[PDB]
Amino acid sequence: AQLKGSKTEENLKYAFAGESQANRRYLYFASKADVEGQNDIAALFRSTAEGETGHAHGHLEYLEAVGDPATGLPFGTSRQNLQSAIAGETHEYTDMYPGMAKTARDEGFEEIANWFETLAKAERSHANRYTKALDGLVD
Amino acid sequence: AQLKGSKTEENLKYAFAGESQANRRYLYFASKADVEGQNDIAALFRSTAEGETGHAHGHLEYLEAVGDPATGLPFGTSRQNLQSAIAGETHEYTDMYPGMAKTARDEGFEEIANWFETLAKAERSHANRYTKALDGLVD
Ligand SMILES: [Fe+3]
Ligand SMILES: [Fe+3]
Ligand SMILES: [Fe+3]
Ligand SMILES: [Fe+3]
Repeated sequence: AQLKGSKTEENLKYAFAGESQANRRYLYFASKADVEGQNDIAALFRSTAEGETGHAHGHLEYLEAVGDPATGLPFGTSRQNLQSAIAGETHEYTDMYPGMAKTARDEGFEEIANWFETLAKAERSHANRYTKALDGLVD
Repeated sequence: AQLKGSKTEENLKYAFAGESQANRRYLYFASKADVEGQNDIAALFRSTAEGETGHAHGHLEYLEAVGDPATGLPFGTSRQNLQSAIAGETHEYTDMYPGMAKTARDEGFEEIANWFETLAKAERSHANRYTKALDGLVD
């Protein structure tokens, strides 16, 4: 049984995306509870969120055998990880966010379009900072 | 312009999924850098990860207008957030992870099948604990 090409590979990718989003959603919910004064519920969202971190990183460990789910590229060492991050960030600022910005403007969501443009610029900053770190990597 | 049904809705959901995964991936990479001794790189993966948290939560905020990407339910208040988390967790432990476990076992990935079964049990625990919290909520 080779993981590359299997249904189990696409399920690990899907579950990794879901666990990742669950951690994000639960911390967002924790902050809503914070403001409401629901400190016990905020603590519970935070603790559950740690569980989803453990789940997501377990999925990622299995996916080391087949590649980074965001890029298809090898990950593992810091050199590989920086390489995969630069490629993903480059996709985000040259393709994904500008194209989402265009569609938002075309559909009449001007503020959301400016938000996608703000994020394209941020991901370009991320990309260039990771590239600088890769240039300085001594491994 | 109505966000519900637009291409911009689907793009917010996709970008939220992407930003969520980026934070998880970058923290994973930070831990790899930790063990290698690449502390400057680890610090950069963590700082960048904070940016991806900010991005994902900005996407979620726009999605308040159409519903939780995991469930379709409204979100915002702790009462709503708990109900959505419960519905999502219930799908995970009754349908998603048991189904992935079966596919993995059938494909020859016994360890991954057991992992999916561990996670089914874990999400059931989360679902029940959130339900307890929802019954205790005073708002
Ligand atoms: Fe989980
Ligand atoms: Fe980024
Ligand atoms: Fe980002
Ligand atoms: Fe959970």
